[PDB]
Amino acid sequence: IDLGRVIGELIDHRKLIISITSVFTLFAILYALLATPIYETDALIQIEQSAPETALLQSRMILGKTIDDLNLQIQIEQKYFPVIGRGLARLMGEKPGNIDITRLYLPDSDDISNNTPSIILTVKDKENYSINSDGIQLNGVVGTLLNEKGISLLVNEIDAKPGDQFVITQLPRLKAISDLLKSFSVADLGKDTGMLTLTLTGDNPKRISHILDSISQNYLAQNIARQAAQDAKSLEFLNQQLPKVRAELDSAEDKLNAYRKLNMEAKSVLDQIVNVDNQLNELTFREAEVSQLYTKEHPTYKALMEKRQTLQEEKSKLNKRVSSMPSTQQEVLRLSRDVESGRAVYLQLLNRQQELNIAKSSAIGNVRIIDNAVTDPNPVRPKKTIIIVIGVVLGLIVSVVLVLFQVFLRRGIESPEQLEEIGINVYASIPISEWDTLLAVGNPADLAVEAIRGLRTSLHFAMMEAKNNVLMISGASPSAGMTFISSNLAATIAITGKKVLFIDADLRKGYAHKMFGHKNDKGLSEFLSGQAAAEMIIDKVEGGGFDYIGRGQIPPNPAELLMHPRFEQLLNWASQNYDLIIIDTPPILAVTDAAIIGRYAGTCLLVARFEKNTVKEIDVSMKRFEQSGVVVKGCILNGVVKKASSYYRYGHYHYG
Amino acid sequence: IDLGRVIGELIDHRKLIISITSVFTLFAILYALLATPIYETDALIQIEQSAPETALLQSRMILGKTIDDLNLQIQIEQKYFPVIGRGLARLMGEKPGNIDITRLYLPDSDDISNNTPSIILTVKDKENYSINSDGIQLNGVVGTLLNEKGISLLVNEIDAKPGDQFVITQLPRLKAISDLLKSFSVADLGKDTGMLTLTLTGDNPKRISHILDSISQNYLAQNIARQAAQDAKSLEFLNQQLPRAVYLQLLNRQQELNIAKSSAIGNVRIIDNAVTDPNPVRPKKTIIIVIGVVLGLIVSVVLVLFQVFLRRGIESPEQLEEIGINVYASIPISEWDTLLAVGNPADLAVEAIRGLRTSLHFAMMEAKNNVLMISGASPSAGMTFISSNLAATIAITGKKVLFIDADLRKGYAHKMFGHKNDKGLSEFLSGQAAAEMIIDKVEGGGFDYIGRGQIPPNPAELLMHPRFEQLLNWASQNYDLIIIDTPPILAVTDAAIIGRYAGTCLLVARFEKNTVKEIDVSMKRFEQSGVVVKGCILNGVVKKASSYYRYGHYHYG
Ligand SMILES: Nc1ncnc2c1ncn2[C@@H]1O[C@H](COP(=O)(O)OP(=O)(O)O)[C@@H](O)[C@H]1O
Ligand SMILES: Nc1ncnc2c1ncn2[C@@H]1O[C@H](COP(=O)(O)OP(=O)(O)O)[C@@H](O)[C@H]1O
Ligand SMILES: [Mg+2]
Ligand SMILES: [Mg+2]
Repeated sequence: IDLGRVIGELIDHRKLIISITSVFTLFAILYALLATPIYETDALIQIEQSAPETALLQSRMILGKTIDDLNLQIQIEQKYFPVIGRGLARLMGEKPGNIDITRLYLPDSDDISNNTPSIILTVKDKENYSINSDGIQLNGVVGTLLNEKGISLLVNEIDAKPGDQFVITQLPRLKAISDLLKSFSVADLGKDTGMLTLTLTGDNPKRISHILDSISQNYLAQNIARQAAQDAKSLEFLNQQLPKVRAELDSAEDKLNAYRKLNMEAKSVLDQIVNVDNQLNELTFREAEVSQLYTKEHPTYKALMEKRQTLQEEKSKLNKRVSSMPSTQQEVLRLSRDVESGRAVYLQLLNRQQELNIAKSSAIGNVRIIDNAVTDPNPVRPKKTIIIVIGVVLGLIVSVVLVLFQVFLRRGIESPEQLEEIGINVYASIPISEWDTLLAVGNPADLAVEAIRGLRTSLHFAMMEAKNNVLMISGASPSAGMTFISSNLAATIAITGKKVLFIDADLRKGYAHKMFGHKNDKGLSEFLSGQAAAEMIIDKVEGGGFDYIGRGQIPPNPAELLMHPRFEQLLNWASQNYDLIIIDTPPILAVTDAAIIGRYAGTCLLVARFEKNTVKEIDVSMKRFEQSGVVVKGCILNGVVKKASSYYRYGHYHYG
Repeated sequence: IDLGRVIGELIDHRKLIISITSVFTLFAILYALLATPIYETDALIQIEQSAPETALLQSRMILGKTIDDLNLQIQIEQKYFPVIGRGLARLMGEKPGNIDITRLYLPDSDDISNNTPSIILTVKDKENYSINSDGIQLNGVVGTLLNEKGISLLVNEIDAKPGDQFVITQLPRLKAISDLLKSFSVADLGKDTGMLTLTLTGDNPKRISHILDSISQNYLAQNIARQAAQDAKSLEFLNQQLPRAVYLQLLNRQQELNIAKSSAIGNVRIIDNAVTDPNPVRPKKTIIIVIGVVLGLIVSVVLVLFQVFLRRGIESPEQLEEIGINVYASIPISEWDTLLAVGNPADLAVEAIRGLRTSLHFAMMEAKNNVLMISGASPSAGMTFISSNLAATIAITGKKVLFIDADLRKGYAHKMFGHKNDKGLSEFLSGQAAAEMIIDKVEGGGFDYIGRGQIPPNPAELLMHPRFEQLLNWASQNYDLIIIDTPPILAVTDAAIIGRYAGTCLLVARFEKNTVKEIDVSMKRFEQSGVVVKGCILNGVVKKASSYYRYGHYHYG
């Protein structure tokens, strides 16, 4: 191949190329403009090693401590119904809403799969709101806590417009730890120094900085505990307190065994209290530790008793509910409470004993925060430019390969050279006429009619020394242009003052009578079957100037009629009253009518359609005519259009 | 391919090559002369390690301290409307202005995007100025501080000419830290030495040196505070432990801790305070210009090679003669509504046409009659030009010539000869005229002609009338030569109808427009209609250095 071919093919398929590339680039643009941006924050820590510190920072202990501090197990998502509502809302300048939640406890359905309970909160105003878990509508108010139907909720400072909806999920603690750990990274950045670089990525530019600050504070507090833990009495306090609790736990277990040897509400309110007790105990430890390493007027410490206030209020409401259930199940719950309270505290103290050991045996005495966490205002993802470039390049690659397949899979004719290589004379090339009437009469100045005049002058020289004045037009496949060519050629030969007869011998799908204006009675069939004479079948074209014979009524045995000798009698009679006779026939590959007629025709031409037919089809038609004893003079290419890749140039342009 | 061909192609396209390369080089010059210069300053620090000190130097605490000290959060820009105003103003040697601002507070609009409040200050004199936020015009004066509409401002020492405008931005502290960081670099250069090279690049040759000095001072004063502290912690502990030999022992230890606190010089030492290299490091003008010139050359050469491989027109008669087509002449462009063979009888094109005339005088013997038909493949190839001038030159030799304009669709011969447009060829063929009212005399010629007449609606069908052959037979007895001009053969079929009665037929191929394919198709289409084409005439030739086919198209006399 050569570059001229490929350039021509590209120019010809430019519309497809442009469409595909535009679609791919549009998809890339929309993706890069709708993807939620991802911000990144960092901090710098000074270590007085650093590999065990790297391992310890990403441990479940410290991250879990941070989550318990910041209530990261409460997931809040602004609701947009489509997969693109969020992006457009950001683009429209709409301010994303947020709600501050300080207490959430769902009834914890805890089925086989959905371990994460979730509810939907709809904003009604700046004060009240609606809540639905499974369609059950409840109304709540900012400020006052809600304790209904095994659902505990505390909403503060709703910042949104009315009508907004938010999904509230209570995801499990380990899930929150895993989510935090996925997006959190630690590095040394020097491979030897006491410098640690902490990095965190997330979609909220403020939340991630707060989280990273909390992580740094927790780690520093853990190491600063080391220096003060050796002389601390908490070690001896825990060493003595733990055996006492275990006996209480064991005694609680033993009592529970004696009473044993399932009310839904009673079980739920039991879970209500146990959750409250857990938060109260851990907060009590947290308040102690914060009071030691921080001050009371610190906002963190101010947060502590406020949450402690809420927990006591929730417990008070729970006990009032417990006061309302019958004592029969109350005894079971009180036994159930103590066992779980014992287990929870025993678990809590075991960590406390473990954590206190963690402080003491720490080789790195001094840990310093050089740079507190800040967030880079430029999002790190998505990287818009690379996405757009990849989209454009992908569009170009797929367009080019698609064009190469379409080029390599075409087999139709493209230029008369393909036919002339085989040894077939092409007598004309007719272009597509963009214009049920004769073209050679409606628009005599059309390009196609000019090409047909060229064909007329070719024939006037070819059809000399022919055995008679009968010309047959046929073709390989239907809808190639046989009737079009034949009728228009008849018109153009008629306008020069010669008597022309057009015979529509397509006894299967002929419609020439429609295109000429007709008296459909007494066509060719009626003559061939013997029930008409030769004079009632000939009609005059109105806008033409030549006579015609229509097919007539469709017979059931077309090919058998054409073999009757009356057909040759008709041709011999007509050949003395007309200067030219043009016969239209069905395709030769489909049926055999053309080969029957061709015995009586002095000249025979095939019509090959430009892009549809193949060289093989035309060769096969040539040979099939040969076998039946019909000599084909040549071919006529029809329906040509301008192709830049052709590099073969017709005169199909207006001159006048 | 060979070297001669490519050299010729470059010689021929030299105009395009020079134009493209010069444009690229001009843009390179403009960029290298208008880009804002960037200066670079450096300093050298000695470390008494060196891996964590790099990270501590680029920390937000030290850079933030520097920014707070030198107020890097007040950004001042001289205003030039275009992306080239600053560069041009520098080129005329105009001194940029500067303003000292020591206190600034904007209302902090802080919308979703524009977190950076800004104002525009227009200097009116050495003392007063106008301030606009969003059209809110205020007047301020150097010295007195301003607090109006939630804007606090203090300007000192305006150094500019009146009428200048300055954009004043109060960017957030973190943005200033990031901006400082991106232009600040630290390297070790020894991988073990206590040597650190600090580098800072910026547009102001003095401001960057001040900033780097401030950074070094902050880092150094921070470092000694670390060593002094651990001594100070030890000194504080000993003082707090004071309750007589032990009493003197602690006092002596206290003095040792006092002297160790004051003798601060420690791990960090400033070898070289920052200085600025006066030659800007960017833009690197020479490499920019070299890249521009090379890019121009490469794109020009690729464009020329592209055009060469996509060229398809005829270039020399050898291309036609390979196929087996006799080329009887080659006519060049005549750079000179009149017959060329009369206006400028000594033109080069008329010389080539005389060569064609002598070729014909030998080709047209043994022709069945004395009729010559000139046709072509595509329109505006030169058929009318060639036919008319050939008639003129053959007429000046004393032979009777008849010129027929059988282009019944767009023939304009009557215009070019001076006309009585009535009774053309159409009127004769349709039967509404006789053979004698149609023949007209050319004034500056010497031959008769027949114009087309009125454009008919059925040109090709008229030409089939036997009256046309009657006219030719009659005229062939009263003239020595008959020339017939015809429409192209690819467009319409008129030429192939006419060619039945012509003894000789020639094609005209236009030099670069037509290709060999059209000429071959035209020959074959003439053959199918029973018309034998004698040969071809190449028209419109111009000099190509790449040709290596070389004509007699030069003056001799
Ligand atoms: N060059 C052409 N320009 C415009 N229409 C054409 C051309 N060739 C064929 N056609 C139209 O396409 C249709 C199929 O051609 P037709 O000859 O009637 O069928 P068939 O070849 O099977 O006998 C017809 O409507 C015809 O008018
Ligand atoms: N070698 C030439 N030098 C100068 N002008 C030419 C030359 N060949 C053709 N032309 C001019 O360019 C125009 C196109 O030629 P023309 O013969 O009129 O078209 P056509 O061949 O279709 O009849 C004409 O105006 C002609 O005078
Ligand atoms: Mg048909
Ligand atoms: Mg002309």
